Amino acid sequence: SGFRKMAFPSGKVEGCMVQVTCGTTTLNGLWLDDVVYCPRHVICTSEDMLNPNYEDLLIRKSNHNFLVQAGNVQLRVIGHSMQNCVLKLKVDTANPKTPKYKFVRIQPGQTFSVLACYNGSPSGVYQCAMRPNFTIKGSFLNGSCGSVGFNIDYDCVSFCYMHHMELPTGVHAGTDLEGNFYGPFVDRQTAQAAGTDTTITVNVLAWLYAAVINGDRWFLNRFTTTLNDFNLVAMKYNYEPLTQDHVDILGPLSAQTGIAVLDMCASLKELLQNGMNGRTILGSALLEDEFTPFDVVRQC
Amino acid sequence: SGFRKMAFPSGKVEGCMVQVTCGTTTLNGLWLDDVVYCPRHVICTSEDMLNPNYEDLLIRKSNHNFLVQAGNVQLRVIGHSMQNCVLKLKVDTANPKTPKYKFVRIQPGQTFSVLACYNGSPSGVYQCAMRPNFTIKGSFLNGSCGSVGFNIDYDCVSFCYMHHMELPTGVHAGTDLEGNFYGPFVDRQTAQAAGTDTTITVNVLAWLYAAVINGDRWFLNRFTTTLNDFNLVAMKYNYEPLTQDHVDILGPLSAQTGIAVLDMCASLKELLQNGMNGRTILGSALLEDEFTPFDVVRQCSG
Ligand SMILES: *C(=N)N1Cc2cc(F)ccc2OCCCN(C(=O)COc2ccc(Cl)cc2Cl)[C@@H](Cc2ccccc2)C(=O)N1C
Ligand SMILES: *C(=N)N1Cc2cc(F)ccc2OCCCN(C(=O)COc2ccc(Cl)cc2Cl)[C@@H](Cc2ccccc2)C(=O)N1C
Ligand SMILES: [Cl-]
Ligand SMILES: [Cl-]
Repeated sequence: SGFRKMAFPSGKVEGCMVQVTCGTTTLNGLWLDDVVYCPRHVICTSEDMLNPNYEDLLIRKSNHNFLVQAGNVQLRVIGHSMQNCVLKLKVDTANPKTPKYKFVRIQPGQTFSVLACYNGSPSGVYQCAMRPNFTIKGSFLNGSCGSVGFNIDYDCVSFCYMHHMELPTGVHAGTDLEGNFYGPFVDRQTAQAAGTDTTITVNVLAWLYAAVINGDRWFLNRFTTTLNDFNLVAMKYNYEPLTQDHVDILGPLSAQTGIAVLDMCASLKELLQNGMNGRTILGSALLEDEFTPFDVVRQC
Repeated sequence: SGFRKMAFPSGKVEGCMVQVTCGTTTLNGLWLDDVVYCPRHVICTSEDMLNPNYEDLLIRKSNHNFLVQAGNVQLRVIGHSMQNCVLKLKVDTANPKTPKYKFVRIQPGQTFSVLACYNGSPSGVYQCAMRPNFTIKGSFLNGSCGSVGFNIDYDCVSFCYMHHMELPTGVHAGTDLEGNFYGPFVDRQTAQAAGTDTTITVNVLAWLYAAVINGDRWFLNRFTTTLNDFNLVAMKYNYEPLTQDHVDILGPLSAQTGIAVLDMCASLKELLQNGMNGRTILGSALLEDEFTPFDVVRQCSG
């Protein structure tokens, strides 16, 4: 029993983290097979950063301008290219610790583990949700760029995020492993801000199921609701609308507990309309939205 | 920037987890050098757990009754002994992935990372505090006994917890890696309950500093207070008392922020009397007490 914001075991990713230095920048790289992936802004000087021409800059670099250090070993760079905002450094040695892996692009609302690293050295692990506004609320210090987010499928690591950017507001943005940003952000130090964030409604529901599974049920009620009535209320609190896809995804929790999705939606509808009254759920005074339906199943 | 409940990277522990079976029980063992540590209650049937005589039961087991599997390779057990409430199984092979480690006993209020496992397979990692009642609020499923808690000090893994028990309350109890329980719990299936918990005051203040470092500062107040003053209020609210030792360990945070510890205690006293008024701190509507001062320094410095 019990319920925790739990990350995936990070050992398979720790074995892939290396230190990448170009010019005056040191940050993290992800060594898989014979390639090291890292943010392409590593090739910029802090003056270049407002309007860098990355193609022109990369052409002007040589392999020997990149220092890749695997703990205590120095990896010879023998090629380099760009895919969108990700720099790919070909090295002369395959990483023997390379796990089975996939590159995946996730959707807002989905969660993943972040291995925060500093100058190639793993520092800590935590669970993140991709917010509806395409940011994450992470924890990073200098040298953390190139840290990655991942999920694990039994044996296979799905890499879904690489850390690039901290906005002046303190929110974090980054790319998938194809170098495409999540959200409308660009890797230039121009004025940028994230859209209005919203609550991940399907995750709140999932967590309410986790609460029932743990015996917490003061918030249940005799009412059921329609998806349109629920969504009219949700929009008034900046909650994402619920779709029938969300309802299906909740299906397993609905069966495991005997509480229909739209019966549980009425519980959330009531909590939003009337509030919590200084009661808590799974130890929280606020509604939690960083557990997907799958996270709750996995843990419960 | 940012602030998260972050665990230590778990890879050094993942390489030590193995599966242990005895009789009708499968759970986890910790494979270090040529010994596998696991809960002694692995030798018990459900009926034994009503009143187990561990010494009699262990006598009657042979090395071949212990099936230890490291991934898909089986390890030969060559001796077994009991150390308090943990079994030590001697195997014929040293673990090649043994990290630099030590065994340590922590104090309530201290935090550690938990690598939750299922029958030898790492499943997830999260950060816990040892509560003042010597329980931990964990997340475990069947086959999770023998999962361990740990901290990492640069290269060195400090093992501090092994999971044994889930209380009717849904909270968790276990031992250090020497086999001694944290708290007044026993590995017998008898009525047990977690005593009164309390809030870890020095940790709450650590988190208020984290919040200041991250821009949240509405709760900073004009006022200021003394230790005895604050400790009076604290106890009325089931907050642990604040010692001059706690003031010292907050010293780095106070020095980095320019807010004296007793100044911040004034803010905490106000929050306790007046609540947050629908405001939040670091996105919490409640006061968080599972970050130690070291945790904040580590994550908000390096
Ligand atoms: C990654 N290693 N880092 C360093 C770092 C770490 C940290 F915890 C906080 C900030 C920080 O970098 C400081 C500035 C560089 N930076 C940014 O993302 C800053 O971005 C912006 C700042 C100001 C304004 Cl007006 C707009 C923006 Cl977008 C990145 C590199 C980068 C810069 C600009 C765009 C994209 C990436 C960075 O080095 N980091 C986060
Ligand atoms: C560890 N592998 N497990 C299994 C397990 C996992 C889980 F997520 C939830 C329960 C559970 O164990 C079921 C019962 C065995 N158990 C207990 O801790 C139960 O403890 C108690 C039950 C009833 C009463 Cl009145 C008091 C207690 Cl404390 C342990 C083994 C154990 C039994 C009894 C005392 C201490 C340890 C167990 O196998 N586990 C948690
Ligand atoms: Cl809260
Ligand atoms: Cl024997």
